[PDB]
Amino acid sequence: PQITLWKRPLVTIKIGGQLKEALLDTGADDTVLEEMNLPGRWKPIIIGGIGGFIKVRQYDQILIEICGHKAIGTVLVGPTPFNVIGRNLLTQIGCTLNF
Amino acid sequence: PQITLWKRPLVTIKIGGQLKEALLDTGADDTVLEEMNLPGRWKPIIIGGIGGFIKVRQYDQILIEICGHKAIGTVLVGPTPFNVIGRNLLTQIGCTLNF
Ligand SMILES: CC(C)CN(C[C@@H](O)[C@H](Cc1ccccc1)NC(=O)O[C@H]1CO[C@H]2OCC[C@H]21)S(=O)(=O)c1ccc(N)cc1
Repeated sequence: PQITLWKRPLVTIKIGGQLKEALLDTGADDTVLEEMNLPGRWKPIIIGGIGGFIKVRQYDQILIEICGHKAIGTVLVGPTPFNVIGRNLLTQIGCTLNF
Repeated sequence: PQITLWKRPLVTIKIGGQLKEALLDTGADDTVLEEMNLPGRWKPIIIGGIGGFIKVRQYDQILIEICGHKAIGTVLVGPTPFNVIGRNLLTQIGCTLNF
């Protein structure tokens, strides 16, 4: 699908059997999601943006279905105000910016 | 132009006669730029992000030429770690996400 940016580019994602909504965020290097449980080993890491930094748990090689498109990659879990799908996963589904 | 997301979608902007590089940030409602003089009036405001909030000065109806495309809209000026072109201006140049 093509998506215009008049409204927030929100899409439905399915991860770990859960349904959620997330931003297609071209300004995000990595994918950050609200608090939730995921499988495997995770390591504590810290990410930052506008306003400061937060503490998240890094899960690697996590399967996600972003608007029906599958991708496996790193997923950070922590107190983010919004679920954002970063470039690490946007690349996997072949998303591009066009103007 | 189409733009892949394997590297940060940086583009050159011309604003107030100055040249700068900025992110095409679909996750950003509005445009936020590093400190700089913007001829005209403004009002103090506060935007929030991943890990906190910053104090920025709001300028309205500011001309920016993004990657050769002209647009006029609100531009926030403050201690942002990076210059990001938000949806308020991305819509003006007809930017879309495609996958
Ligand atoms: C909080 C988000 C929903 C929206 N943000 C834009 C987002 O793309 C920022 C834009 C951004 C980019 C670089 C530095 C600061 C902010 N990136 C970000 O927070 O990503 C973090 C997770 O992945 C990592 O990638 C870099 C930062 C980390 S934001 O910076 O807070 C923002 C909010 C409001 C406006 N008008 C403009 C920008």
